[PDB]
Amino acid sequence: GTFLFTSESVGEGHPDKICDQISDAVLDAHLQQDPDAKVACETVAKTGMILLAGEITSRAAVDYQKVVREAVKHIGYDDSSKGFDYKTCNVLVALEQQSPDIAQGVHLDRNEEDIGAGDQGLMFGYATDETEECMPLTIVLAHKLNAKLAELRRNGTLPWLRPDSKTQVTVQYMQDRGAVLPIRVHTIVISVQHDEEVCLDEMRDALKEKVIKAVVPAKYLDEDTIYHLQPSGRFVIGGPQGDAGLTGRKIIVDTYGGWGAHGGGAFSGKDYTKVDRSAAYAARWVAKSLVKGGLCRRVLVQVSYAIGVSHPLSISIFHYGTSQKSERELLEIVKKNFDLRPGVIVRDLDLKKPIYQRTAAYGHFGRDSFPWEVPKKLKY
Amino acid sequence: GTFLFTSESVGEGHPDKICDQISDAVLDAHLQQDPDAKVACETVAKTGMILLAGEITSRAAVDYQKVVREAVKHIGYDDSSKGFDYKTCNVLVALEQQSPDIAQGVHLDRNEEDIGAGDQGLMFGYATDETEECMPLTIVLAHKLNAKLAELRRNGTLPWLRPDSKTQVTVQYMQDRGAVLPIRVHTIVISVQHDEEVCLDEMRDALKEKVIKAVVPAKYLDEDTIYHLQPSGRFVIGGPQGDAGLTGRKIIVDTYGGWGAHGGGAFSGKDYTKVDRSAAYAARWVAKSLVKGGLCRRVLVQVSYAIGVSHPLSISIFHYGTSQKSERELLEIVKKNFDLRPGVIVRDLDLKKPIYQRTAAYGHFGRDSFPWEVPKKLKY
Ligand SMILES: C[S@@+](CC[C@H](N)C(=O)[O-])C[C@H]1O[C@@H](n2cnc3c(N)ncnc32)[C@H](O)[C@@H]1O
Ligand SMILES: C[S@@+](CC[C@H](N)C(=O)[O-])C[C@H]1O[C@@H](n2cnc3c(N)ncnc32)[C@H](O)[C@@H]1O
Ligand SMILES: COc1nc(-c2ccccc2)c2cc(Cl)ccc2n1
Ligand SMILES: COc1nc(-c2ccccc2)c2cc(Cl)ccc2n1
Repeated sequence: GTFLFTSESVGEGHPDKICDQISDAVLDAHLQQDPDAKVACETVAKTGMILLAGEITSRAAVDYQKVVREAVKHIGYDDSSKGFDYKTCNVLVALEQQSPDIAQGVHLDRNEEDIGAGDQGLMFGYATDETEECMPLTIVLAHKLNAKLAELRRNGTLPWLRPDSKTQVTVQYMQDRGAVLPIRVHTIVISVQHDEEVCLDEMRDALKEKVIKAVVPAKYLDEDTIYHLQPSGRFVIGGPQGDAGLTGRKIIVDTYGGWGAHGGGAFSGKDYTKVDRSAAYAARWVAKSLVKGGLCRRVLVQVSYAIGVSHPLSISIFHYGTSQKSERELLEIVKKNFDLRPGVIVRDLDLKKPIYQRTAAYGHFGRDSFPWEVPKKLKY
Repeated sequence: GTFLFTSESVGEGHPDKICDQISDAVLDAHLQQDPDAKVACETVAKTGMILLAGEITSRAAVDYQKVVREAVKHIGYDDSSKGFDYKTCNVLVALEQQSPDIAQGVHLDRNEEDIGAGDQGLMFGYATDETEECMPLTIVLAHKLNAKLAELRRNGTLPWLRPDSKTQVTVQYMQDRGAVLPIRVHTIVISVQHDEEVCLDEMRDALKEKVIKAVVPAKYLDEDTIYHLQPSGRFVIGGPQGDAGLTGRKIIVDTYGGWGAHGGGAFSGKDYTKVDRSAAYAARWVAKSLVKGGLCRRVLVQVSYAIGVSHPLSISIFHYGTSQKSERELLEIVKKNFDLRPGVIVRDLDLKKPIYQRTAAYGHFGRDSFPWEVPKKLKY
């Protein structure tokens, strides 16, 4: 009855994640001045370049050069020896106003509660009781391994570390009446960019002793656990120099690590009218509310929208057999407790607040008691 | 016991899909001259611009301006009245060689069968017996609605159509011992870019009569079916002018429309050593082989890799309760029948062949008897 499952995460300096953080730094800069800014900011990163491309209609006066460079500085790319430098990189801007055809069909002359979805699409929310934060253990451990690397880099413990990293965790689970129970860690992968001076054996020993052992409980690790530490053997070239990054290329890292489902929409660089983000956050909120409310142990929620229409086109619930209530009954509880119009979600989840850059690394879910992580008390 | 499920698709002129097709046109151009080209081509599209960013090491001599412009011409953006023109757009190239650190860790001095995975990651394959092509009905119908729009545009039936479109289909299903049975179409959305002269009522009537009725069997449509046709009310501005596109931003449209699972990796612009593509194609091949082989009615396959390591780190099978065999037994059949090393998948699926641009619109699965769509006869 056991099986393996794998999830990955990436560090703050992974080039796709750099793009997500810059896109959300731009969004936050606009929201600080104009809470009703319409933002759809994509970022591309390659050797020496940050390009912003997209559509913004806002009353804010934003200094893109400063916002971009400050986000790159925060990540840690501050010298050409690291392959990228916020002080000296090229920042190119190809931003236009939001299409007037979209604006007229979505929000112009609309009451805020009755604003239309900013696009069509489908979105999922997921929650599992296998961890207190209601997230899959595989993804939680993968994120914590990247956060540990960043901590040891920033505190000077492992000064050879650079910001670009990837991790991957394979857990052996037991099936339990639809719920899943973690047994042990089967395999861990860590790849991290490093300086030219450190040797492979020093890195592998540090990754095991100072990173894995500092994150993964010893009860999950045994003589059979497989470790792939710096498996490529050399990772000096990294960040955008090693691989082009784009916003919205880590959507599974951002969500549930392969568990649940995904509707395809990226989160970063988008204001609340883009249901790709707001409805995915609301769906997580619903799923977590169902699990923390004791209605099920594991649950998947789907919602969908049409551009210009406020109410969802569909809502579906899948409880994996982990509820005594039928899926039809859970759907009725959801419909009685939640209003998934984007103009209502914005109020419930305070989505005009400029906290988005905080979401753009280490996953959008299962952390920091964001509004979508605080369960709603259900009435039924 | 019924539920709703929604999937979407996009047209050839949707800006993200333009990027996927250009990335795969570049890949195919290199493979035509150098079957061992190492390609990681990302494309960005915004008003008047195609930018190529990424890493290519190849012996081919490729004219990027010609390859890009020919792909845009094929899509149909050939005049400034349509918002984009292959003849006059800007084509910018920011392509470098593949990182030597990656090359040495993945393929340099390696026997082809024993080449390492080009990155870490997780990938899923999925198959369902609900259609002959073993794909979810929601996604099949959504893709066919975009293909119909392109057909009617190209044959001059609806000369007001432009290349950028999106569709979305909600189906009401019945649960059947883990398998799913389509009952009826609950909701359809169609949004398509159009000329300045056609009125909304003419478009809505044509979308219902000439598009939906030409694609969706009447048995699925009834008096209760909801139609959202041109729901924004106006879609003259479109293509990259309306919304920035990027490669690998339609990964759910490319795969299973929300069904199954996704590991996060994009397909387009990558050669076979990038397991994001080759292992996802092999996982589809495994899943389809299990369903067509009569071992299950519905199945999800996960595989994962570490950069530089040839064999998968994990393989998992989930049959939704649709097999008499346990998941452990199906996993043993898979392990006896398939070799999921990338240097073996390349041979089985003929992945050096330049057919990739054909995959980059209307989904990578369930069409045209590509090698990953031809089931393997299983021995057990
Ligand atoms: C391996 S690269 C992707 C493939 C690459 N575009 C190519 O040209 O082959 C993907 C991610 O892996 C990481 N990476 C880059 N260079 C690496 C190296 N030498 N060893 C391990 N991981 C590396 C970085 O996080 C990078 O964004
Ligand atoms: C609605 S746009 C995304 C949001 C946009 N970036 C913004 O600035 O609000 C996403 C996709 O919807 C389609 N689209 C663009 N303009 C549209 C319109 N006026 N009505 C309906 N769909 C539209 C195109 O396929 C486009 O790529
Ligand atoms: C026990 O639940 C469960 N769920 C899944 C699952 C994961 C993601 C999306 C949908 C289902 C699963 C997947 C594999 Cl490959 C193997 C065993 C599994 N067991
Ligand atoms: C009967 O199978 C099934 N599967 C799913 C499912 C879809 C994608 C990924 C994993 C599971 C499902 C999802 C919803 Cl929201 C509602 C009912 C459902 N029924």
